[PDB]
Amino acid sequence: VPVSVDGETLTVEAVRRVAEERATVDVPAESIAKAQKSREIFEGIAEQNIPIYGVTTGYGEMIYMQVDKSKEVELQTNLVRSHSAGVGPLFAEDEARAIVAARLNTLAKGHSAVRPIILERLAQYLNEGITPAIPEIGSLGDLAPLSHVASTLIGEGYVLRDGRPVETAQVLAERGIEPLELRFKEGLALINGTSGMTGLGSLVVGRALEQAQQAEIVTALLIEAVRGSTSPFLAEGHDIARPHEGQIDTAANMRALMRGSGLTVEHADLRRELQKDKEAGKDVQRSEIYLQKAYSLRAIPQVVGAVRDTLYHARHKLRIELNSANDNPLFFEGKEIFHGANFHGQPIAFAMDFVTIALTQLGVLAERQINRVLNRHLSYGLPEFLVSGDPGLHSGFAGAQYPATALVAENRTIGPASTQSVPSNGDNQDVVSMGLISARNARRVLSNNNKILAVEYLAAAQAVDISGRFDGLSPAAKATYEAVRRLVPTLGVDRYMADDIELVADALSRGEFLRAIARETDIQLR
Amino acid sequence: VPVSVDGETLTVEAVRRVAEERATVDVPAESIAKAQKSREIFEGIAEQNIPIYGVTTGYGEMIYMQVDKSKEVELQTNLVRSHSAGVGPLFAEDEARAIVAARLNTLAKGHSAVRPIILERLAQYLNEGITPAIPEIGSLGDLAPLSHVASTLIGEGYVLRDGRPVETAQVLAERGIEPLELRFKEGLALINGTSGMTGLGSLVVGRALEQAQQAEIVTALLIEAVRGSTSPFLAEGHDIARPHEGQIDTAANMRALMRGSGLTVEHADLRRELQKDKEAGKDVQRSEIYLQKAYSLRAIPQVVGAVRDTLYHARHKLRIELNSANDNPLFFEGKEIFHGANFHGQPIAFAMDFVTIALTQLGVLAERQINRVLNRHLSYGLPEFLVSGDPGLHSGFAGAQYPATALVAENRTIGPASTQSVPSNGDNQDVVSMGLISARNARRVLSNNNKILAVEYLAAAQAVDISGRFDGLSPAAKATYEAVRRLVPTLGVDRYMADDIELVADALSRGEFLRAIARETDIQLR
Amino acid sequence: PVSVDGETLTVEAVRRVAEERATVDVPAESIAKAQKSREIFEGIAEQNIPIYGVTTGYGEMIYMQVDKSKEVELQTNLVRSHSAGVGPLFAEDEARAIVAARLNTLAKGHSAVRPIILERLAQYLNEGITPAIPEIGSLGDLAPLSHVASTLIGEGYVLRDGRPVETAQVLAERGIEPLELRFKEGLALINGTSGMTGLGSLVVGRALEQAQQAEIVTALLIEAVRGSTSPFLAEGHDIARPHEGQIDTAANMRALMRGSGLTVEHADLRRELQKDKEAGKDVQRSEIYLQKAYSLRAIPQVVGAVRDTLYHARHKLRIELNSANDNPLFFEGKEIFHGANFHGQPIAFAMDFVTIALTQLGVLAERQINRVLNRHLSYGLPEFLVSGDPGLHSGFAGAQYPATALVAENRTIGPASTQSVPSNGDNQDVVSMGLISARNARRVLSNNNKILAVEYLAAAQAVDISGRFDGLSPAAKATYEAVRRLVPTLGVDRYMADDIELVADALSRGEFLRAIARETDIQLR
Repeated sequence: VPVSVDGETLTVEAVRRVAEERATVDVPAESIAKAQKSREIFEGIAEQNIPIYGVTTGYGEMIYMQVDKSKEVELQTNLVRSHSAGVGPLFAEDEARAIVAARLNTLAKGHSAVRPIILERLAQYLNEGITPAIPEIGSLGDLAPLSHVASTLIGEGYVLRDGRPVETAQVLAERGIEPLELRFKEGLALINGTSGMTGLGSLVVGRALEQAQQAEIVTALLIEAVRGSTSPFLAEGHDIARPHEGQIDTAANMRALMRGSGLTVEHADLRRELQKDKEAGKDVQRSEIYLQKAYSLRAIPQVVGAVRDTLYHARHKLRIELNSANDNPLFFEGKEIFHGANFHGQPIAFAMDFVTIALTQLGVLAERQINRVLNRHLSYGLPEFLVSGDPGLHSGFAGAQYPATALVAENRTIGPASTQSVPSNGDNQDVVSMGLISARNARRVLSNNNKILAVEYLAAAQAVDISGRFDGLSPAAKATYEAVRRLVPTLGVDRYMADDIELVADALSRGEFLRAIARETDIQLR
Repeated sequence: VPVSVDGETLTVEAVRRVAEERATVDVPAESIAKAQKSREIFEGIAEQNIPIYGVTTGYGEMIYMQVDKSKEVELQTNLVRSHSAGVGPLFAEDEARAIVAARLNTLAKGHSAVRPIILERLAQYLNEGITPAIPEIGSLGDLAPLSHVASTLIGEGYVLRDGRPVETAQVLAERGIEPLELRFKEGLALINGTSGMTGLGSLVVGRALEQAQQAEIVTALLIEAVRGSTSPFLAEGHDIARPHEGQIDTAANMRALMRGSGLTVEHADLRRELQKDKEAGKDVQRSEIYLQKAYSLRAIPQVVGAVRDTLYHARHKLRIELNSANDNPLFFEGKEIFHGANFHGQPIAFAMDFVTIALTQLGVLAERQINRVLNRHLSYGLPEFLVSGDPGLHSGFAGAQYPATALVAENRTIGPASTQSVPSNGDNQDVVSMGLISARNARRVLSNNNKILAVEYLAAAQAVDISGRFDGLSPAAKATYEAVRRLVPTLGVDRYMADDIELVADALSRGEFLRAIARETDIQLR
Repeated sequence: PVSVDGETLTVEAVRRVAEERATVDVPAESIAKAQKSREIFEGIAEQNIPIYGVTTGYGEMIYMQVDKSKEVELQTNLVRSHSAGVGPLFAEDEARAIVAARLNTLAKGHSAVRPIILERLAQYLNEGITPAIPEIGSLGDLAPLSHVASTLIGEGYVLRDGRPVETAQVLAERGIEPLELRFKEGLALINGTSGMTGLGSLVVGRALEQAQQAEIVTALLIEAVRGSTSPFLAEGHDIARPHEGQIDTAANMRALMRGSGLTVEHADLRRELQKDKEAGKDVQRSEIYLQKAYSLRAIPQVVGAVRDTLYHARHKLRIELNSANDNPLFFEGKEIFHGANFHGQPIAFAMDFVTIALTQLGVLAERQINRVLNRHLSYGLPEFLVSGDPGLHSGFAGAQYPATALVAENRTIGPASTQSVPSNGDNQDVVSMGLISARNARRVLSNNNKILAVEYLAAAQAVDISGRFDGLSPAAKATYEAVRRLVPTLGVDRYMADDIELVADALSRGEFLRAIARETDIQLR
């Protein structure tokens, strides 16, 4: 409001605002200036029929084919058409916008020799709601996807409005816009980069962090519902003993989340309760008190911490990628044309595969915490499967655990894609990254975690009123509880659960519980 | 027309007719008789408040909870409600019908103690177009999915008409049907089985074989377009040398497919051409003739053969499963109630994971054959990337290869699910199969292969007119070619390919090319 | 002398102690705040108050209370009953890297272990008494460490010239008196991530050298095939795509190829190709390539990405090494901290990512091999680099297979940090499987030396088969001589297995990299 795509300072969060919240995009004057001057100089060199990859030569393997400058526009135009071969589902609006935003930023950096008109047109599509119908499958890491985008820039292909693809040509006339004509290198620079995987992966990682937070939120509530120890989160054990950035953060968010609880216990109270309970048992005596709780309720900082570490690394790679010249060849001033491979998404390809893994484990932990409260032998006194009435006759959450358990297994069948290169194009592309497959894998696990966490939020809230511990909950926990209960009623007798779960899962995919804390508490989560 | 669901002779093909072609289902009189008598006897035992799993006891872990027969209907009813917790996408109509058909057949076998009314109602939904809105995710292998189905049987849950879920209750009134009331063991028997994975997997495997066939079809065309040797398919090398059932079949389908070709060559001609070409070169001389062709055009029987073997094994397991009492506990006559685990989908869980693998390789082969014709160094004289005009200025199929290459990598990231058991329900379900995850994995690779093969059919047909070899094609090849060309025009100048590919892929998902051969030739493919 | 102070231990330091038998010393400070911590702590144990592992049961058995009068029995029963490692025994250097990691941990000072524990550990390392540690058993590292903790109390087995021998004889046979485990000593010895952190350290240190050796031969090959330098120019990375790793690889590629007579500047190519074009307003077919294939052009991007992953891993390992990954923990007038710093999730992720990264590194090396062996892609060289009559001779045609096979095998290795399975009742309901993660990485690294070994040979072969040895820059000749000094050129074809394994063992020793450093002074990042 409005975001500045200068190819230098764009952030993941900024990309999400443009994509999700329809924030206005704006290409700075100094950027348009850099572009204009670059175009003029580059035009003077192309005008001399000099050999320049994809400007005066065929593409990929057919680079050995020389094309005369008299075929300037045809060259770039056949490229986009013949490469618009994406298949499969179409990306949602917010996803397609992130990809376009990422492209625009790439070009706006100034090392692509694109006419300002292109930067202008892209931003116009974003600012005016013209969303390309981008097919998800095709890139080897992102020709196909970007080619489909590039098509709408010239009045071709399809734009995705209302979820269905509509012939771009028509929508443009229905808006007064006049199709562009691709000039020297412009079709190439529009598709020869990592904007597909970088745009989608930004959204994924931004939410991933939000999912880490909401994961911390529910976990805090559960700990308060089952009255666990707060010892595991004492700052000394992390800030001093094992200083892993993410571990330190999660520990801090946990302490803030539970500040003000009357339900949680402190190690000092735990041991005293044991000391007085071992009043005169013998030498070796079996107690009922647990000086410590299971890993699922004590190793949260280590596990969720590592997830964060992975998440921070990915955001850092994305930050650098968003503001890079994901293109080839590249123009600089007073230098020869750079002929390299900055279109290779390996860096992001690796990042997103790691996210997949990290999120998969984040879901593993959630799953076990669910199992934790549903198993009477581990819930610390809660009725079996949170049944509030007559067990047996009622299963309570018994069935609701399955979709969560099945999801942990499903996320585990998704393998790394960044290592699955297959040589194509006459062996010219002997090594690729498949980065867009990696990002989608991550999007899938992310989406799946929402369902798992949803079952967790419902269980916690249910655990709270069954034990009748609502008055003891901390402020944050009461916020979390009310947010859940405002959507789904407490479980009396057994009832259809599918809708309840899918309802909280949607609340989760839009940061609801993260909002509840922001407007109900003074807590500032990392 | 009409299929007989007797729980004894149902076939995969029969299941597909009910699902895909809306074939009428019919439960034989002897089956209804077996049911009625079973119900009467079982009712007399339940009536004696005797302990029977899920009839007079709680479910899963809560089996230790005893329920009085006075809670007959509530017991079964809470079960279905509380277990209707599926999440994610809803299965298509044909998929949901296969699952219901599989359930009905299970019960109709007679060892489930269900009232004939249930068999009657299920068949009524199938015969009258009442399709349940079954969520894809939830089963640990298939409670959730079947529970969602069971809901519509009692006027609850949702039915999927027009792709959207609509409150069952309403649709029933809009049809005059009156909701059933679940009696002793009826809610349990409706959800306690493998019908989810068995119904979906039947469709998958049936098509899988069709995909193997259409894979053989395109391969035959390609071999004829590039004039390869027919030697690799001589019956002696398989029927005698390496008698693998599927290998023998593929070899036979290849010989029939190419019978009548003028373009293919025979080893006897190949060597003579070499003998006369080595006219006086020296001792060691470099020729341009290849006595043999690459694996992609010579090992088709071995590779596609193994795929078939795997496919036949899966169909055989499914055949046995479809006609089994996927339920628990089970009733027999003059015996104690059987209390086991025939609900465990491991057998099918394993089968579908193998299908995933086998199909993945089937796509690997297709991919390489594509690469084969697009690479001028391997296409045997074809213009680079099948460009018919000025290469470089035109890329031809250059871009169209990517979605196919990317798909091979995507299918490779799908790992086995049958081994991903996670213990749930208070450790009562310590070992499960995840069979429905396995079947969906297989459905995904199947769906993906269609796209890969589509790119292959377009390339072959393009390869045919570019070389101008249409008059030499065998009858089957001309059939295949015309079927392709009837959908997509020959590639002149470069153009948007996305629609072309997606068009042939759809033709492929409905057996078009398999039909073209059936109405244009006298060929009977195995 | 490597200073094991639980504060500054480095990955490279760990290697020196493990591979080069570097001597270790525990600083007076560390050994001081050890006895002290031990002092206050011991004053807590006396009062017989609840303290996990010290006066309680283990894992899910924490409900069982244990009176102080069982101080030695507790620690001993623990270590002996958890010594259940199976499978192969870690190698001497591996077993060593683990021990060092555990010491550094207890030298941090918050484990409250008697100083002789840190002392005796250092002695084992300083005297060559290596524990026989089996590789399997850890859920991420009780068992692996339980075997280490045994040798300390004169039990289990030590590793002598390859085989496991009773710690009993070896100790008596060396004039050492076994120890007696006191309060919390047994638990502290086995309650951490020392196996995975230790092994991971060796793996990451070597991974980085592999990235360096991948670049070396890559440069050789790019030279032997007359590739373009355009792809590595600083503007394309330092300016256009600031990824640390990418920049580093580009720099090394410029340094390695520095002063070559076979390489071509883009300007020259442009002028070369242009000169080869007729006029009109048409499209021409040329035999020149303005750009070379990805395997010879996208090295900075791919290898740089690998480096970024290796850098992040070293980072996590450095933090973990100098961390108190033990439990419970002790502090100054603070309640006894009861957490889970024994959870290897952080390193489990790091190593899983390394496995992935190294696998791509191998994919790239392999495709370059394919690149040079295929006459349609080698840019001139003879098919499969045959010197004499092809067909009659296969050349390197046969050597390519194990290379292509390894890429496939590496791809069958999946992430382990996510395959947690609940055990110990349900007390350990979420674990990391980090030591499996480290071992997956160890395997891919090992397989990459084989893939590279083929590449190094192919490179030398292509050099003296095209006759460009005099055009090779200083670094290139160094690499070349390095190979010939081990394997001669290939005239007629012969048994390849020995040459390959020879160049592979050499690679795992740093024979190359060492050569560029000696014969060139070039400082590779």
